[PDB]
Amino acid sequence: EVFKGHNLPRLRGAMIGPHVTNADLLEFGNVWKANHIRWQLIWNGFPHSPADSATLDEYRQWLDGALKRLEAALPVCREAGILVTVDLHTPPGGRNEASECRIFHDREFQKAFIDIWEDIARRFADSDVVWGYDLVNEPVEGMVPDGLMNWQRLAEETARRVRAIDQKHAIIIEPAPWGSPSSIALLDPIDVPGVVYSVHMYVPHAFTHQGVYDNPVGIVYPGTIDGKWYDRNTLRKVLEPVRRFQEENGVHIYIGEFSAIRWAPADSACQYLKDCIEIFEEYGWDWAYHAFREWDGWSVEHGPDRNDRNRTATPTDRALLLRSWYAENVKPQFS
Repeated sequence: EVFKGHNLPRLRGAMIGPHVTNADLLEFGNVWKANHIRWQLIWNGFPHSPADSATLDEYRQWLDGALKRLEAALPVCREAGILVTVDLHTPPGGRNEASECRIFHDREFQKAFIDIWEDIARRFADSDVVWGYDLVNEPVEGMVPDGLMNWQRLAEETARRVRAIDQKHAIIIEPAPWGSPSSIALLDPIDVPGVVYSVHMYVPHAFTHQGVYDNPVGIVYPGTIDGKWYDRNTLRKVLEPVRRFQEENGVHIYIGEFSAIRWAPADSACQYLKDCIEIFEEYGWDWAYHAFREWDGWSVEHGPDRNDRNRTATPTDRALLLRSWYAENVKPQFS
């Protein structure tokens, strides 16, 4: 009775990078047994991008090329037995210095967001490979000027417009700010059919992003982190608002991203991923691991040493964990 927008027991897969090859996709679906990818429409980087200073014309040209490749990859995903999340990872206008989206600050970019989503929905309305439309990656509002919509309202309006065009696909809404688990309590369920809610799981940052940016390394999990005990029970507490939202509203949950950096000490990253997945599975949440063949920091084909960028000779524990879960997947059946 709860809307998922697919007829499988569960979607389990990964984020891919924008330069993913057809061979990569076929391997991931047919050999790794993933039944799902999140396709990031990303302009170089996140949270900072050339989009941040690009004109709307420049942005639309970039996005046109990104969509062209997505469109060409869908037949490959069909052959690989993969359903696709279309993620607008870099929205029109990009973000200011504080990583706040211009779609909340500028009338032109706010209007463009809606217009662009109408075009994407029109393009993919009939696709049986597309599962859902993740309207914007990790929205961050900052101050919203009088006369512009905040995320609650913009998500509602954009979802209405997409649903007018597309009678089949899930509309995937992440809470603001940051698509964080804690942010889901700030979102009211939107009054549009066929909506799925999504968060990203990287809590605690000090652990999952150790040795990224200027975060120190050597942070063990389980263990004391940010002065607090972290284990599977702590992760359950982090995700409790999401579980509450799911149960109280009778809605489906999708984890669009989760990870731990590969060079976390010992088996820390593997245990974090295991604990995350176990919780997601208990609650019946679909999920995408971040990421398959993207930045090697998040790669399960790369090893424990931050200074070694080479693939490992033999499977990592993280790769074996993911494949043990993908082995439970049912493949989509296409006409």
